[PDB]
Amino acid sequence: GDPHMSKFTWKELIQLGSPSKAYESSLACIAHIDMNAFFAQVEQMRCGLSKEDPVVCVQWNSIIAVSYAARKYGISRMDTIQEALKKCSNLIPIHTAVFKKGEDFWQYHDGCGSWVQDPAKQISVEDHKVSLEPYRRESRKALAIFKWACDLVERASIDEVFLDLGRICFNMLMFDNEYELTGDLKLKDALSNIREAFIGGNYDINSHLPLIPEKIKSLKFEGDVFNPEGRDLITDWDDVILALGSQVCKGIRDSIKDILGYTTSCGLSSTKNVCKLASNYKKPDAQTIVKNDCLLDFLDCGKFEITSFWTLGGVLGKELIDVLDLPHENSIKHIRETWPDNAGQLKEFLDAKVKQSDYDRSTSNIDPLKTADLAEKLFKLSRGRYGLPLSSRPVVKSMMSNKNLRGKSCNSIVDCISWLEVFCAELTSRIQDLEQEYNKIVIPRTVSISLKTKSYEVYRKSGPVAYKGINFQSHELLKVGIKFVTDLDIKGKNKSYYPLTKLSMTITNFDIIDLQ
DNA sequence: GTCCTCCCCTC
DNA sequence: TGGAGGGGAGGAC
Ligand SMILES: Nc1ccn([C@H]2C[C@H](O)[C@@H](COP(=O)(O)OP(=O)(O)OP(=O)(O)O)O2)c(=O)n1
Ligand SMILES: [Mg+2]
Ligand SMILES: [Mg+2]
Repeated sequence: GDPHMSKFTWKELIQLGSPSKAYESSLACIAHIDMNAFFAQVEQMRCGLSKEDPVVCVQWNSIIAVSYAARKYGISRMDTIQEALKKCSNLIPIHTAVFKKGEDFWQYHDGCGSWVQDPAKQISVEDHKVSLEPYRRESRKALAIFKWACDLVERASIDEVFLDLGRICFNMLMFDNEYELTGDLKLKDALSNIREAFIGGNYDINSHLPLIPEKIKSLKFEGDVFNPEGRDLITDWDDVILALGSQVCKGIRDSIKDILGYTTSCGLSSTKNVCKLASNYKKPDAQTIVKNDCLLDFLDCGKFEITSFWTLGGVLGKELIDVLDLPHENSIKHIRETWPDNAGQLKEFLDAKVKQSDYDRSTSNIDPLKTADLAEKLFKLSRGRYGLPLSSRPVVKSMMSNKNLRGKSCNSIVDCISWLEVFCAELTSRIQDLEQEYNKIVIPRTVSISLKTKSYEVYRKSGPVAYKGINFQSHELLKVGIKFVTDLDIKGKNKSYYPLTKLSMTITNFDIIDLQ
């Protein structure tokens, strides 16, 4: 009993086979996979260049992605192209594709940009908008590969996915009769006791698993195991599952590399939040694995603060630093040691801060009715044990077309509508591509126009768009756009308004119809 | 009841 | 940065 048995139960293991519940198991095996230098790799592949070519993706005068080759010269995202040229004589800057105002398609103008001397080879900010479609297209191809490999994939941003490897790990653990640990030892023989129990079917779901067999310690992790204290690699079933998951994840990443050409970095752990930190730890082309017994070593390595966690990077994180009196460094360890035993300790502390007459609820981002959830979230995050589910997203949720405007390039309603015509062409084209690619009817329901005046004042309007089929979709979007921009022009009467500094159209709500 | 506006989160 | 995109609160309707 107890230290004579695993820390984990049959329930926790069997849960890995449930897509709805696998994430809440302490045995969960989550991967976060992030494309290295994504937009720069897309341009590299498009132009038939190699990983040794110092490519940068350029948007107007800013570098928005830097190849690992260019990084060797000290080039950083948001360098200007001129600053980058001073660091690397052999630099290959490639401008994003663009739409020209007055046209209804996008294209690349290779050999063109602000760095080019020839005045015939400029891509003027007055006259063009960006197309990110080449990057979106490649993102969707990658998504298709991830979903072919794994039954639960969350697209987290244009170049990131989370994978729940629970079913793959479980199935391998229990059923894989071919996997070799050594030249003399198969996985099936190493795990003969647990497989016998499982097939025998005689276990109690609430009973602890047996201690791991010595023979499973021959199982190898694939990738970089984060382990500065030199802890034993395989000591319980979580380590077994994680090691199996590292083997599978390398195979998935190799499929991405072989089919599309892209290198990835990857984080492997029992939770999404730790995976995301681990994927960014080592780049390019690496997989960082964070064992449960190494979570505190990792979180406390000095790279991370509580604000490093998803949702805590902005004003709520800053409020929590003030409310919880967190230090400027080693805040994660501080949270852990100050409320060491349970989340109720932290909840009690929060409730007192919040119940004070002088706490301003109208400006706070803390919900005083939800302090139990906040306390548990902070308690578990500080220990690397906050498990969030993965969501499989619809084909699309929202779609935006945006132009930040310089000079007088939008100086009247005539100019606004000219830009709306580009937005409507772009959005309709994106919708048609999704319909073809996923065999759906994709129907915009709501549109929002947002703009900024010369004084940077925001004006916005949203409402319904009618549907008449794909062949009338651009027209239906433009009808609403024109309506909204003229309405806002009236609202701006006698106020600082033209020339605008920004105009955007967003389809904020879609209906998606499946076809047989 | 849902819709519109404004705001906060991320890459 | 610009140009995305995800998500939710709460008063308007
Ligand atoms: N503020 C940002 C951040 C990123 N991107 C784009 C360019 C990136 O290539 C892509 C993915 O973002 P990442 O943060 O993953 O950065 P990279 O993939 O470029 O580099 P890394 O190898 O560090 O992941 O999104 C952008 O347009 N604006
Ligand atoms: Mg990336
Ligand atoms: Mg990213």
